[PDB]
Amino acid sequence: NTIHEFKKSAKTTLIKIDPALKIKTKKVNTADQCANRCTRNKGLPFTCKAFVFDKARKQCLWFPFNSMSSGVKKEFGHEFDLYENKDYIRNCIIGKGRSYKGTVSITKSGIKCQPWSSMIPHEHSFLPSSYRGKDLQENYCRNPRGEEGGPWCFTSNPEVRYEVCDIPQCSEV
Amino acid sequence: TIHEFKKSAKTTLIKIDPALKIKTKKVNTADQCANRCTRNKGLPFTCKAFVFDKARKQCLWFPFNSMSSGVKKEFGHEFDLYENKDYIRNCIIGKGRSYKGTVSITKSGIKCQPWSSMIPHEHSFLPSSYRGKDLQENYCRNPRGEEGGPWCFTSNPEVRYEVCDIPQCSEVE
Repeated sequence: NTIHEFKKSAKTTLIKIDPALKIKTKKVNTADQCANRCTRNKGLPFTCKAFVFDKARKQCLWFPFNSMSSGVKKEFGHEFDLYENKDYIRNCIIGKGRSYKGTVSITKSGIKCQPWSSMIPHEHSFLPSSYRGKDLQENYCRNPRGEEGGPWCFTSNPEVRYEVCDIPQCSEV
Repeated sequence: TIHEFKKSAKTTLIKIDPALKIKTKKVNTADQCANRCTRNKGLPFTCKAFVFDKARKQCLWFPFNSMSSGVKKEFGHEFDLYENKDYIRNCIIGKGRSYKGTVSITKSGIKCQPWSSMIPHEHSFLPSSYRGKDLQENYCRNPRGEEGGPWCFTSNPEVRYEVCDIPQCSEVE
């Protein structure tokens, strides 16, 4: 049982710009069936990097690409949930990590991050809506303003307003 | 929760930088270390790896893994090292000589044959002669650091070997 291991984006699917890209679809009962088949990669003619579960058409769509792939666009739909395989979400930071999209959600001293959508325990102005493109989803460590210090979060310790998260540089020699 | 880690058998880590935090505790099973590490509860740092000392039944949790500076790998038959996937670089630089992630499915979606197995393919890439190259389990690897990037022998008899589809670190923003 693996659905909890994917990065979820609600009300979202992906569309192919380039018509050469593969897609596999199958009518299914539940989203965890899409997850199981992706994790296990059984009967997929490609490496499964993400999948969509269509609650209206009751299908899985498995993709050899994700929301960050070139030639793919997001599409909004109430019926769709998107799930991206963490192994294909870059888990290291380039520069200050403005483009960080990973799912680390704990600060350097081990504090679970506060959700961006919450004002508890800390009140703040980094509402997701004011920062489209910065993926201020859930409680992920982010660096929305591209600041020296790298990805950070408001902290769920009322004593510690915010702290940096300890995410490794992809390449530093 | 133990599945979220890559295991290196007979391996522990030692801090050369004595400032780096550690936390230990007698436990019953390696599963219980993994649980605490994933949940990160009551750890005054971000947990990236732990060692289970199978002799003393003790966990050692760490804010570093084998790729970190200030630390050194070591053989030792009572130890197992478990590294949290989120801190093992999951993109490659060029030919990917140094790729140590856990992707074990080929471009066309085929489960890799373990480096240790000779079914369905016999070969001369036994772990022993490629020391340091991490030819363990059925992970995509580039032991000889050659053009083409990481690959594996395939569980499909029809298909001896195939490259893996691991993204370049430069692929995305």
